[PDB]
Amino acid sequence: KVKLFRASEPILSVLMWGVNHTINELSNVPVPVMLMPDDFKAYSKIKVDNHLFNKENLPSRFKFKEYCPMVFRNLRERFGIDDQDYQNSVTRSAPINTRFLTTYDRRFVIKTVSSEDVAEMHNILKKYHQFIVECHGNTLLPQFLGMYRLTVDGVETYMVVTRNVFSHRLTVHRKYDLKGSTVAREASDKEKAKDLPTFKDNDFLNEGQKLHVGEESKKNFLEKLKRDVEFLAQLKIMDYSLLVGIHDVDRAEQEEMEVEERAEGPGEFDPSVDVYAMKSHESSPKKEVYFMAIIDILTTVNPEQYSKRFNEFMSNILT
Amino acid sequence: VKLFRASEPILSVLMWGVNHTINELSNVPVPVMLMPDDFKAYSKIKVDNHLFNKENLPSRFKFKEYCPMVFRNLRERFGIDDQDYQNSVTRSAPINRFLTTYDRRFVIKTVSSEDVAEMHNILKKYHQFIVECHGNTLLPQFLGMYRLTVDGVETYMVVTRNVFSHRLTVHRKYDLKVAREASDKEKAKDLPTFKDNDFLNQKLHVGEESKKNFLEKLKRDVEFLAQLKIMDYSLLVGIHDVDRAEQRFFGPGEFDPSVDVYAMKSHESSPKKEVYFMAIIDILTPEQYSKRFNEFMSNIL
Ligand SMILES: Nc1ncnc2c1ncn2[C@@H]1O[C@H](COP(=O)(O)OP(=O)(O)NP(=O)(O)O)[C@@H](O)[C@H]1O
Repeated sequence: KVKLFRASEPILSVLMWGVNHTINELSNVPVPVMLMPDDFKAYSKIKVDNHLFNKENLPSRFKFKEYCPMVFRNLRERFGIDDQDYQNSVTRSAPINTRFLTTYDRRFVIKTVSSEDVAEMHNILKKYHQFIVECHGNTLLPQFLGMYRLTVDGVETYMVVTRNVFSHRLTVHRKYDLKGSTVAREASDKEKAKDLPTFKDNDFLNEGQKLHVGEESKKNFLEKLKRDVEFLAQLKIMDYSLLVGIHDVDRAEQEEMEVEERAEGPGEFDPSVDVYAMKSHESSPKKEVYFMAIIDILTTVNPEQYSKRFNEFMSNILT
Repeated sequence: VKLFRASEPILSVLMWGVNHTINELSNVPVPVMLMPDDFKAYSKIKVDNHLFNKENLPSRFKFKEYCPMVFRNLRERFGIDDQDYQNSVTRSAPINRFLTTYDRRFVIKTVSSEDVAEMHNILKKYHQFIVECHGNTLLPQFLGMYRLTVDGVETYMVVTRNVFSHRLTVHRKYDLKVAREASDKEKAKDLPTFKDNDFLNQKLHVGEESKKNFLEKLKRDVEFLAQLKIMDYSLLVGIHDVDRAEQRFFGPGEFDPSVDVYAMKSHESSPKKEVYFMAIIDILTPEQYSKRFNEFMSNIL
């Protein structure tokens, strides 16, 4: 049952160590009836200075800092995530990939951020938590599960953990980053020649792509979108995108059969897990699954105007 | 949930620290052998919490464990499971600097910085002695050694196995090592610590059988100690009186010899039915004291 924290780079193993440590300590801390103001200004810090001990995978010397752990544990709770599960998917095997990682099981995403981002998080955290609670966790917004600072070789590195917009099991065959903004966003020649290019607004437009999801899902989604984007506007926030992943069910059935031949449900998902996933309309051309969420909310137009244009472009995304 | 509630914050840090280091060790593989770096090694962690988890721990403190691999191995060679050790330190606060765990299994002794230096000077030879005697000794069993920093002051502690039983009440105590005895001011205490001249003037008979094993062990121990130029140590004797204890259920004079490692049953030819505990203590602060000590303690049984 041991945990070597073996990882490709020393700061990944420090990440694993720190998530493991803080989740254990938290397991020793009772679960409060309510959050109090200073939970939003709180942190935990540890400094480790080992010597000739346990240095197969961890560095002898490192620091780990968790921000407002009572508040992020609460957020995890409101997002339907068990702390044991979170810990396990960070620490049971190395995350794989400023920098962008995924837990080995693709449940969670770990993004390196800047000092300034950490500041943005602190000043919006109370209002964001209040938002999450009055919308019961039903939001296209990023679900923030934890925020850390690692110190390795005297270098500080800030990280935010977030739920994967995409499914942990269904393959993403196409993806767009949409802002709806006035001036042209097409994907690059370098990006378009990549394996899974992140396409942009005008790519989506000039592909003629529509997204048929049918009425009840369309309404749920658009209502989430209105509430979220007005929340962001009132926080005076701009330049966020909607991330759109497309999964082709037929294509994945063929991919799976090809790997299973080389060994010599289908297009169905757990909405409790793949929380941004929607199946295509019962009368849709190709059986598809989409994943749509807002991203990059940390860091001509004003934020109210950003809200308006974003909501219009995303509502016309889908029939 | 393991709230580290304790009389002093230093005991809260000790509980937190043992918990933390044993859990971390459960993630460190048991090596095929100890290596020389293990005898020069330590772990250190500094905690700085701001408005978080302040309910029983200090927000700021430090914890250092000397030579964790060596002491985990000694724990194994003394037949002590790490989870059990952890449980005896962490599950409830130790109690009365000299403490025992709440279950009285282990003693926690506050210790000088020079003692820590003497421990690092004797530890490697002491480990190989524990090896060569397959862990049956009367020497103190060192289970772990820690430096705690709370409120800016350092505090060094050694954890050792209790000489007395963790269940059976001990009635008479003797600290036997120039004549010394107990003092009228110490005499007005609950369980007196009596010395060797008080004893000589607590009549111990264990039979012809156990005496042989016991004194083979003692001679081996104090020969090694003399070879270490260690002197001025004690043999600690405790006497539990069954009939007095009388005046589902454990039995009177009932003990687990795997737990109460030093216990020793009465002989028949003994005026009262007792159980006695014996072990060498206080070896951290010459040959003449090897010979005189051996002679005395054997003519005590
Ligand atoms: N070189 C350093 N060594 C030690 N601590 C440091 C160092 N640099 C920064 N810190 C601390 O680490 C914090 C984290 O960085 P920062 O991104 O500014 O957080 P913050 O937004 O100012 N926190 P908050 O006031 O709750 O919003 C800094 O504010 C300092 O408290």
